[PDB]
Amino acid sequence: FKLTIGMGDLEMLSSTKYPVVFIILLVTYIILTFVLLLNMLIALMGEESKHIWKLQWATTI
Amino acid sequence: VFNRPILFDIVSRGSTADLDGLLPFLLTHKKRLTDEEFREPSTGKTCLPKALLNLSNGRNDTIPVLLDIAERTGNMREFINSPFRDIYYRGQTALHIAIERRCKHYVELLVAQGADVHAQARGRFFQPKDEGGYFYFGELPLSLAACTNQPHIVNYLTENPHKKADMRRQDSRGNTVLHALVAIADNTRENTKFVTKMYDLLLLKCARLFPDSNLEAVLNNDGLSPLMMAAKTGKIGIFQHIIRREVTDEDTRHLSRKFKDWAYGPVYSSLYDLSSLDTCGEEASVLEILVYNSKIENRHEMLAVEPINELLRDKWRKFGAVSFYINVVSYLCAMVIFTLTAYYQPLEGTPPYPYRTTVDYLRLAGEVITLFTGVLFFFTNIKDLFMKKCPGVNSLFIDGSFQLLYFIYSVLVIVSAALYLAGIEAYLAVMVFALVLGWMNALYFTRGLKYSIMIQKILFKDLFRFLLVYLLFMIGYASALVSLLNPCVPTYPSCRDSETFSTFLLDLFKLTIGMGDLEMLSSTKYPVVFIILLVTYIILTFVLLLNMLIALMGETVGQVSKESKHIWKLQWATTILDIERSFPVFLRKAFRSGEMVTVGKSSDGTPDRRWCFRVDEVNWSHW
Amino acid sequence: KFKDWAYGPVYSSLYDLSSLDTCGEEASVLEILVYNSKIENRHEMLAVEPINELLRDKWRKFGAVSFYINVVSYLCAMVIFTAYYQPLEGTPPYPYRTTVDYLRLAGEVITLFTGVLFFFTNIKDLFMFQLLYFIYSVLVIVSAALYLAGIEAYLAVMVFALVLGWMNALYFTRGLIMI
Amino acid sequence: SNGRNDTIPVLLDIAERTGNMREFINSPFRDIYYRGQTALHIAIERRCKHYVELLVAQGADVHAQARGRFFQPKDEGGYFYFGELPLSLAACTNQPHIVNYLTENPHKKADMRRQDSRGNTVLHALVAIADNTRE
Ligand SMILES: N#Cc1ccc(O[C@H]2CN(S(=O)(=O)c3ccc(Cl)cn3)C[C@@]2(O)CN)cc1F
Repeated sequence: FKLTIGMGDLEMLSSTKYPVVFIILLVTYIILTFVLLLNMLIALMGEESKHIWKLQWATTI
Repeated sequence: VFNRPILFDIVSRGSTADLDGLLPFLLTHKKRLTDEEFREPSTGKTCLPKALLNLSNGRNDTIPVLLDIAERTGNMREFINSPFRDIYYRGQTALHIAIERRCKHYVELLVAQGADVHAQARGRFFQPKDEGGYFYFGELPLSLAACTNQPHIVNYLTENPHKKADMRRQDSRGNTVLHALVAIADNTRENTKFVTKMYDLLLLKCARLFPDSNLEAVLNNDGLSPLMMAAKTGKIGIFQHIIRREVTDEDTRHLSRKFKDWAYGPVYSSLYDLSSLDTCGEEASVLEILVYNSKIENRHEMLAVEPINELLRDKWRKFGAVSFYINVVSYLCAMVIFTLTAYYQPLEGTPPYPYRTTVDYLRLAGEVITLFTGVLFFFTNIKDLFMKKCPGVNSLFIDGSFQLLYFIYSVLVIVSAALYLAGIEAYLAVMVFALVLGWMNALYFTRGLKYSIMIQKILFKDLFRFLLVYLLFMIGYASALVSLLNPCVPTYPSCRDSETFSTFLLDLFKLTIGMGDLEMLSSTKYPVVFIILLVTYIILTFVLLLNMLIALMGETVGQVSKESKHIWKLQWATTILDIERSFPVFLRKAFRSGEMVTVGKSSDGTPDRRWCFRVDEVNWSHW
Repeated sequence: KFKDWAYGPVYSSLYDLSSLDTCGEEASVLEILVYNSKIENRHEMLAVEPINELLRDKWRKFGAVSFYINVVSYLCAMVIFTAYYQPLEGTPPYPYRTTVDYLRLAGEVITLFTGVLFFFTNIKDLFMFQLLYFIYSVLVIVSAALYLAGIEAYLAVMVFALVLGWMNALYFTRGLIMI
Repeated sequence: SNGRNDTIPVLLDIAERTGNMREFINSPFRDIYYRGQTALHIAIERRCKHYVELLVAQGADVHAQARGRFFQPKDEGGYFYFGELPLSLAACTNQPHIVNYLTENPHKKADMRRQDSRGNTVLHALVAIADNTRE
């Protein structure tokens, strides 16, 4: 979990018996996590052009 | 007096003046116009085709005199017949030319003596463009008239006292006139207009005469019906017109495939036929060809016709959704068992052969379930080779790449089991990779949804391609950088060893994240180029990551794209048909979509027993 | 634009190629259109009947085969470029006696042949993009000269000689979203 | 068929002779899908002016409720909803002549203010059926 932010220290890769495949399985982990986190943001925080500026503003009145 | 060049020139001139008088010379010398030493040795063509090709102003008086000469010489049966021994015109006859020049007078005149209306144009010029030709129209004079917009010529060839060409006649490939009409039609308005017009004309005319099964039901050498070949070749217009065929004539009612069950209020039902659209095994079906073997450029628009889309929806609602949910839950449970086995697998020393424990027996059960799944996937992938398979499936998004990933998972699980049984310790390393690939393959079951929008917008193939590019780039660049390190004494830090590549890649992975150390910079003996190489590596890594980021942004900003939706429908249909094909014949009969109905009557009062699919519509426009 | 033959649903035509494409003994239109031309409108011209089909026919005849042989040979040469497996210990002029030692040796020879091949190919143009291919080559010859001379500082330039080789290989997807 | 059939006048002619006129034209379909559809509903929905004219000339019934399952909106699991009154059916199916005649007729007229089984009057049915298409 700390690897996602980068706070945690990555000394665990020195313990695996197969660093050649652990590193491959960790790079894909980072890419998958970043894509999966970016998708929900672009799906929710993003969202036709003035539909929101009309409806959400008329709601306040 | 007259030689082959002389006669050919005088007949090409289109003047029946100098030729007159050859009769005594030809008859006293005992010669015939079809003699080997009298026609062209290369082509074999006679003078009559020379006159026909050199036709001017639509008429030439030399041909009547030429046929008169032929009848005096006693060669008329063989005169109007010319199996060109060229490697390009193997069978082109005088009638082929006469129809090819759009002349009604000559197409009447040549058949007025009754020569032939069934010549096979088997030459390499009259072959389909796929097989190295220029124009394919079947191999019949009637097919030639039908394929080049000659309604009057077809009508004359049908009802003529001399000799008529039966519409059921088949070419060298077994294709009939309907098959040729399908084969000529490209998806354009002006073409498809008269193609469909003359298709219906020929179907009605062949239904009137010879009151038996319609000509549309005849099969060529490989069994393809005209509708079947229309779907296979990728022709939207003819296919769509065949589906929505309605004939109001009382005699010819069995030719229709869309009925008018009940018009009740402003909701209008329809009764589409389903004889060739869905069959329970014991027949070829148009849907399986449309999904599996068809011209990919317009495979999506063909699926959006009135019966096919609702047929797929009905199959879904009936059994497809239930079977797909069962499959996905079974797959998820299997890979949950796989994850539990991988995590609880012992790792000490030799592979953990000594189970002798109920917990270890449960672990063995999980392992054997995993091996069963792997061998099942491998056998299903291999068995396809003896079935519908072998497309250009290397990056296709039509389940031709997910099958490749399943093949990889299966073969790698098998090799993991082999290494586990052979004492190789790397069985765990390969097994974890197999587990990861299986969990990513679990995205296969995202085809049952269109949340859903952002799931569909992201494509796994784009992500996997970038992932595989990035991993190879990192490994290849680390291999280059580790070369610069001076050999021996430490191994990874401040030195190089034969094993140091396994640990050096960790430094690059940490440094591209932002947690790396510049310790290896002093390791190399030549830092001046090492720093430049490291900077270039970081710049290219950032370029790759951000290029993938803009790829995602552009792919997800649109929401619904023109093509990103047709592809989803294609995968959904492929999944539905793959589920259907896994059921037995009787089970498919039980789940046969549509309802049995007697659409109408036929000869001898026999009811028309056709499976049909209702598609109701509402329209407040026509009363 | 000739009109050789025509029959209903076919209308053959015969386009001239006197100036559009000239092999050797004349100037050509397509070379000027692609190389020395106004860049802002270089795609409007390529939407004509003969030139597009001319390029497609050239591809179908030989372009696909030549490009697919070239890309595979270049990738194979890059993969062989043995840099990881160069002799760690010993003097840079390491003799070859072991059957496995000489195995790599070959690879070095074929890489040197590729380097001199591109060097001569680019020089033939200079004596009668391509800028990278020139520096793509001369570094290989320099490393080979350093290897045969005895200077230990050959590996540092040898690796960078064909690390740029991968960027050269990147030109195959763009003409030798976007990159 | 063909917009005219001569069997209906003869059937009605036999009907008055049989002495069952008030009961003969009454068909409360007991099917689960047609709970309420009568002769007037069928005649109106077929958009035939002459037959409905003749039918209401004797005034059998003009207040039947089409409470069956078929005559329900798509939400409830039906195919066509127009309310439950024959007047609502005539107004929904674009029959100004049928509504006009059914309102100002000598024999008997239907109450236009009447609510259906769901409380909707004819105007609510007209609003419910009117999708956002120009035609
Ligand atoms: N329920 C269910 C279901 C059945 C078949 C299927 O996939 C078909 C595509 N392939 S597959 O990717 O290799 C593949 C995927 C999943 C599985 Cl369990 C085995 N094989 C071959 C295939 O036609 C099967 N003969 C997908 C499903 F969801």
